[PDB]
Amino acid sequence: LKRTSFPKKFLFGAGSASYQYEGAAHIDGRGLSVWDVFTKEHPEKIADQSNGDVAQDFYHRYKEDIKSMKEMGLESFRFSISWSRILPNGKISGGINKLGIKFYNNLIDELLANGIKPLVTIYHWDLPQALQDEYGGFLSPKIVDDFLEYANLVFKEFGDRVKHWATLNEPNIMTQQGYVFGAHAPGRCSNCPAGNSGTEPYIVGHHLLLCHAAAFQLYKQKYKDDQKGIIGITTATQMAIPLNDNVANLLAASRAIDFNIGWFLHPVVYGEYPQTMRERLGSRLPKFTEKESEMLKQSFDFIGLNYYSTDYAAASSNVSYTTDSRATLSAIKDGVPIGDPTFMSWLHIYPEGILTLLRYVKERYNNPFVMITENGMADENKGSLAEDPMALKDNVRIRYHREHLYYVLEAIKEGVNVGGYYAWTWMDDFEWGSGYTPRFGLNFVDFDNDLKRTPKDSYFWFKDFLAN
Repeated sequence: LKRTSFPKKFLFGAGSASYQYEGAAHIDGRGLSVWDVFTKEHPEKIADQSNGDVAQDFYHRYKEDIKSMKEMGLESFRFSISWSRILPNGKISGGINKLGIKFYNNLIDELLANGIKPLVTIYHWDLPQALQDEYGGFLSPKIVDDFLEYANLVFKEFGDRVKHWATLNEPNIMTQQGYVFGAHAPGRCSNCPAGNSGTEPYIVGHHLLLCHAAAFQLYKQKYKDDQKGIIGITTATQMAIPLNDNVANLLAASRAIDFNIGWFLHPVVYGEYPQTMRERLGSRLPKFTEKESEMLKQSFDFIGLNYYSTDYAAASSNVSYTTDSRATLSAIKDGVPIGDPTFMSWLHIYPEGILTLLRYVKERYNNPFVMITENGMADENKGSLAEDPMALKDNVRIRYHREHLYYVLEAIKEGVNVGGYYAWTWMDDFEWGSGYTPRFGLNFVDFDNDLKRTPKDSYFWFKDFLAN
């Protein structure tokens, strides 16, 4: 495969998120996020009882990393802004942390100095704890005005240089894990000290979409004419295919797609929830005003798709999101995995499924401009480079990226409007509930050797790929 086989305007990048990368969590005026609290106060929910206090210390070492990015030939770099680093209490009334602004200014100036276009995710799950304490964060409509003022500050201070934005990253996972399974911050579920897995997800999702629409409309009306950038939304797009060709399994696949992918994509393309969510949930699903519906319809310049794997969907043989779809997912059919299993239980290697996703999005949503904002896989963390000499020989990762890009190039030949691909992830990082147990990086991070970065074989494959 060769980069010259892709459109010249197509963006090739690698991605990062604030809490997963930065460290310096309690220095330089940064306020607590719900993830500081979640990792510190629920270590039993983190596979290795770890946190993001230090991560890979990107906050201090970004200059060295960006040099390694330029050497690989990276076109774009995706990174997220820590709300609580710039606004310690989440509110403009709480004061703007100048050292936080300084850090993002330095990061951005460093990327552009090295010829790398920033793609900035405004919100990648690190909500200020002060907002969760004040009104339960995304459980309240008050989040929208606090999100608006945050988005406004971000556009005003960085938008002169930043020309590519995502409002949100994977609000579906953020809502599912945060408020259905309580496996992610803020750890609410219907075992959880508080929550309702049947009601709270649909409220949280509602307020996320209202935040998205308010940030989009603000960018359109106040900043787009001057700054000439673009703004979209990234969602998690695990694909579903029917277990078989039984009409019930065809509809189960449709219902799992509507409940996971369509949940946020339907409002942003058409201005309404998927009708199968309205049919199932009645009053548990909040209703958009005519105004809101107008603000949401085509509230994007692009849609970010985060594609890792596909499952089989079958029709389903104390209300919760989990059972609301009337569908069962599995990666196995007649005791045969959909693709090679990897360290992550939910990640089978099924590169065909990314074309299936891109075809579905094309046909369902009238071929909107999309980017793959995440795609990659993880090897198990087996310790230091000395403990794991084979960590660098990531032939499986190399195969994963190669076959997925083959199918993205197929997508382009079929007139799908895909214009970006961002690897997950630049360097081994903090992976939420999994802690540092999964290594997703093109770069190895030796957490026992002063966070030394060693390029994996995948780095050199991407170097060759981008050069030709």
